[PDB]
Amino acid sequence: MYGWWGRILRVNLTTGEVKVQEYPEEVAKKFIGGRGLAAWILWNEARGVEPLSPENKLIFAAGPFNGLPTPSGGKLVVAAKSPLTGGYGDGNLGTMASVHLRRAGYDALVVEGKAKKPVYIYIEDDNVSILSAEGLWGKTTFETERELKEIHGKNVGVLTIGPAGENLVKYAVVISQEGRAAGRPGMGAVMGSKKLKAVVIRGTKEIPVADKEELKKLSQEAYNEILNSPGYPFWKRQGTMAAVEWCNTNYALPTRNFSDGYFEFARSIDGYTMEGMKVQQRGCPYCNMPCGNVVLDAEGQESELDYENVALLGSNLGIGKLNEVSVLNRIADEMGMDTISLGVSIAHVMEAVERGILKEGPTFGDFKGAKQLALDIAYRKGELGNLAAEGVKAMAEKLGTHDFAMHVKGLEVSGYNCYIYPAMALAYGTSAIGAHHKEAWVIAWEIGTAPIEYKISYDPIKAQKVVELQRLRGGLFEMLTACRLPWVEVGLSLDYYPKLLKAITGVTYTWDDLYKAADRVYSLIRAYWVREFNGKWDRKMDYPPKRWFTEGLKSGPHKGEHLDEKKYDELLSEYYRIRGWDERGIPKKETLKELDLDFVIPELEKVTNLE
Amino acid sequence: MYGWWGRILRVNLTTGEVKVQEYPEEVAKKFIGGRGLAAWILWNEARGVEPLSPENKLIFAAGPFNGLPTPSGGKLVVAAKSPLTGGYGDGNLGTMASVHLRRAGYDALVVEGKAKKPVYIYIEDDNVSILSAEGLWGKTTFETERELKEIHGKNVGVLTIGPAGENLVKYAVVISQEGRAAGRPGMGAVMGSKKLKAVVIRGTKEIPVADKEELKKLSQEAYNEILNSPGYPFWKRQGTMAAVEWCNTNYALPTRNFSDGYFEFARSIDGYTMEGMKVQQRGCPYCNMPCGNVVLDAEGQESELDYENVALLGSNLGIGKLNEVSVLNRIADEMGMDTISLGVSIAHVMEAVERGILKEGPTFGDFKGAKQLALDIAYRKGELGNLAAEGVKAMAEKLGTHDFAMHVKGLEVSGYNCYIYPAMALAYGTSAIGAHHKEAWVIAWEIGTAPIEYKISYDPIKAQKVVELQRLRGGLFEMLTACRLPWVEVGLSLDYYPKLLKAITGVTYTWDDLYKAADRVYSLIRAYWVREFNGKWDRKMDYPPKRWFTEGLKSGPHKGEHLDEKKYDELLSEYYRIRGWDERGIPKKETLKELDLDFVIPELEKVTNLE
Ligand SMILES: O=C(O)CCCC(=O)O
Ligand SMILES: O=C(O)CCCC(=O)O
Ligand code: SF4
Ligand code: SF4
Ligand SMILES: [Ca+2]
Ligand SMILES: [Ca+2]
Repeated sequence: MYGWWGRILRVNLTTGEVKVQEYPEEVAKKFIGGRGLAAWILWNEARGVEPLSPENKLIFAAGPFNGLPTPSGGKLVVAAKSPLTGGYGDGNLGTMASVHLRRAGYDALVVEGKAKKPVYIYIEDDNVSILSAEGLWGKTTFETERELKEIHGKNVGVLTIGPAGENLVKYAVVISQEGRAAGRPGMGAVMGSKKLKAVVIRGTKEIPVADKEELKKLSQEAYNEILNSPGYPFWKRQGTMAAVEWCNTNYALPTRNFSDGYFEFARSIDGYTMEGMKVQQRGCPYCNMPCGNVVLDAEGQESELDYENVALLGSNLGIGKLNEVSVLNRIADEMGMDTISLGVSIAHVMEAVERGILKEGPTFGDFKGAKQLALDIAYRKGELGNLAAEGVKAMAEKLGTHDFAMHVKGLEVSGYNCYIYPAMALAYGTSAIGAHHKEAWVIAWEIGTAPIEYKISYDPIKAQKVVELQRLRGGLFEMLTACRLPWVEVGLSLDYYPKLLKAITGVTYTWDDLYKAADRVYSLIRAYWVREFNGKWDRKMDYPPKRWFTEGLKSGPHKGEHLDEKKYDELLSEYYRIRGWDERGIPKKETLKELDLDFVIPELEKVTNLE
Repeated sequence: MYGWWGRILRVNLTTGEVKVQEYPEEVAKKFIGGRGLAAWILWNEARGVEPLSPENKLIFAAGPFNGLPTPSGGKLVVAAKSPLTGGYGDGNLGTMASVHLRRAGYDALVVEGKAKKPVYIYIEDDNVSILSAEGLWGKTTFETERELKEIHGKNVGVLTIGPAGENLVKYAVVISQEGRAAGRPGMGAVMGSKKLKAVVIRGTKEIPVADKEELKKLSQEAYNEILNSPGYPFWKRQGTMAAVEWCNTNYALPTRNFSDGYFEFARSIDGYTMEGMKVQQRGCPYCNMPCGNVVLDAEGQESELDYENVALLGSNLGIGKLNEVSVLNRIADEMGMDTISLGVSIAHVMEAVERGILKEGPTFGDFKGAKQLALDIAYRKGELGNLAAEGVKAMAEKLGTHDFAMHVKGLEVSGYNCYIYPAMALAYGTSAIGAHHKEAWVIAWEIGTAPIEYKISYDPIKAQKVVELQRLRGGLFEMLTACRLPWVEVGLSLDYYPKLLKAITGVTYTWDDLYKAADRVYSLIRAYWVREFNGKWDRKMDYPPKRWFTEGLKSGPHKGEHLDEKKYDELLSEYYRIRGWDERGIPKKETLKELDLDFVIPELEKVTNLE
């Protein structure tokens, strides 16, 4: 067996039992890795479990690309049943832990149970142990990783959670190297519910490879294709930050709880303001086009900036100064919570406060009051902070404000306002983990321009586009698992991936093999959702926030414009038609059979009727 | 089996293998523990090994008294074939690591082999792992323990080495809780040769006790006896620091490399001075008469003072200010090196400079120069720091300065000058592990007074009092293992020890049983020494330094007075007669049998002729 090890590391924090599970090579070929392997595990071992209970499974999954020198192939998926959405959840993050876990001899690490006291998992090749992390509990993500490296060395990958993960904030995440995050859907809350403060990994093994020479040829070429791409220079300069100006110009910039797609102070928080505030640039393992742009915030501290971070904590909050948005950004990072869901919950609170619904709380443009709430959420302090720490869906039900609750399936909407973008909106509505642009960032295509550098329409081909993209971004790249930006941003030929896959594993994968493998994962995940919800499911699940229907842009040539229900409903049906799902968004027995997901039928039939 | 677990933890740094060896109940009954158990182990497992080679065994041996609430019973022994002496070496220190080791289900821990990189041993009950310490190597013992506690919490026992151990300074020791130390013969240099930086222990298990009620009552009774003894108030004030004045009053205070027994500036480095420089008081686990007195040094740094540290690093160096001696004290502690051997090796250099044998180096009184040499020794900087790091015996061989080399068997002499004290001289000459006062601090009885508050004679009864003292100090107390000071200083009845042992292990030990056990340990160790010295051995190995025979006190009414070789030789013969040894200091066959050491005879018989 090449590329894959065929081994999964298992740790039971309740019994302290540690073992290695071997899985069949055909499971490897079938799901490839990352989100593929993660969905397989959660389907079998996370049936009906309470998201914050010890029975839920915290999965750290890499793919055949990880552990090896591959173009930006230092990513890693973190999956578990989501405490926020209640369905399947996962996220991705770059980290040397990805490299170590795999050189250590594992394709994945599954964690179950819950320790009696704060602990952290230590892995050094075959030497794996559960140690006390009692002295760490309470410390930021930055400090925890720092102290751990001060004991074990620099040659390690470290995953940690901040006070927000410990306090179980629904959108808490897992951090690494003061900047990389993963698990918007509560993966950090799960890691916290298990009394797991961190994971430290070091691996020195040689990962078996089918064609060593071709792996080197391909990698060198792909690396050089990046270096020589026309978009490399501007990418190096602004990274994902270039989307601020791009979204504003196109009215896709979330402003004041997505009330508008235009922000008057966008200049004071864009890639050009960022550029003049930069003091350092970091990146993920094996990446030659780093985009972890570090600036200094209004308090002299370092903040690693990303577009979604700034849009959600900046324009979305009505804050027009980047060094102040940078302060909030850093907090989210050390407290260990999702910048996106955190910004949407705060933005939600500001609107509600302004509407007279909430009596105490910050308003838009209120940096200080926003900074106090971000911290109050991190430590669940007081009534207001504890509520917002539950997310907008939960918060909405309590405050009775479904009106301006920007989420889909329970996950807060990303940094793209879609009042006039059917495809991107469909993208958000159909995301396998909930509202996210992860799997399908189609607004760029739908518009015709890209940050690296209009008449609405619900054309059926858009649903086809959203599906093709999801195969690549929500499928291939999440199973490899490598970075999509090289391809997305600087245009690296995708033809490199099936070839690298064949060089590493020895197995030929055609593009159809991949779309199928990708579609298999999408349906299995959709099935997991349905089963967990006990059959209570239908198309509305796949609907975008209702605000994009009842109101429209508040300024610009498209003022007043929004999305149309009837036409969106058809776009979706078309989507379901392509995927092979009924008008409830549930996969059909024929489709599941097609994708080798037969074993899923008996389980779903017990909760609803299949077609 | 009660009291003892009959279990020994084995860690092989080389192969990483970790197991638990079960040892008989007669072996426990026979050797009781601590030093007893360590000698049995070293005899069998460290046969012909290089003290600094991977084959050497690093032992952390506890005893029936450890892990349980026994009066000042938080001690622990550290043993291994000595790098400085080449014979059996060991030390003792008070540390929570003594309690936690036993509460984890082990009587002792035996490290063997050598890690391929800086590592530390982690123990939490049955969970034992060899972790990376690459980020710790190079840091002071103080910093190492603080950092590990910041990770695993305060509720643990940590044992560490400083750069002196790391660099293999021959008199390198193991440190704990900033101040507590063990292993003068270079236990720290053995820990370092294994690339072992520390040991973190935590125990929660409940130890099997034959009579739980008796143990309680006996202990409650022992503590009160301590609390009410007349010497308690003063002991709380000066600890062992009261020995400076008393030693100066008796011409026993080592001054300028043992050149004299009186120091004109003894007052500014005495217990009353210390008393007015005290900012904190610490102690070992389970002791109600703490004696770790903390002063602020010349540099404002906390320093834990003990008589021996101040005597060999102060008056012995000719340094008369206590805040300056404390500085050298702290350095010893944080670098991980025995204050005694460090001070004697330095004084030796100082005397060597003054006499012009050495062209460079500090002189008596030169604090700045002594501090620099001390730091140069720990880091082995320069020809001088390097030579001095070898100890006076080796240094002397190099400089040809055998005349003022204050050691016996390679181990440097303690803080008691014996120009006119035949018993104490015999104590140093026969100390099992080489020159030390641990096993026989007879000088107080020989004078008729003690610090807690003269005619030279060689009465053969002096050889008896030494053996008697050794049975208790170098035996019982190193086997239990508990602190001897509550008995020595405040006078707690020695009758609690046989009853407590009985209440713990269930066995009834009579004082003759104990005297026999201690004697077994003594003949075994001598056996070890002779065997490892390849039969090359004679009575001179038990002789005190030449200086005390060919020179005398330089001041006071005893001016000019010294020791008579002939009359000492006679005292040694009485010692050998009592112990049942030949005129060569080697145990006699009938003696070995008598002590159940028959298995020693065939082995020694291979290197010399027995009697
Ligand atoms: O700006 C973003 O958040 C998305 C970057 C492009 C991509 O999602 O691949
Ligand atoms: O002052 C010392 O160093 C010795 C204290 C008494 C003893 O050794 O038991
Ligand atoms: S492009 Fe950015 S996110 Fe992707 S691997 Fe490189 S540094 Fe990481
Ligand atoms: S008397 Fe001193 S050395 Fe003995 S146990 Fe107490 S604090 Fe420790
Ligand atoms: Ca980031
Ligand atoms: Ca001390």
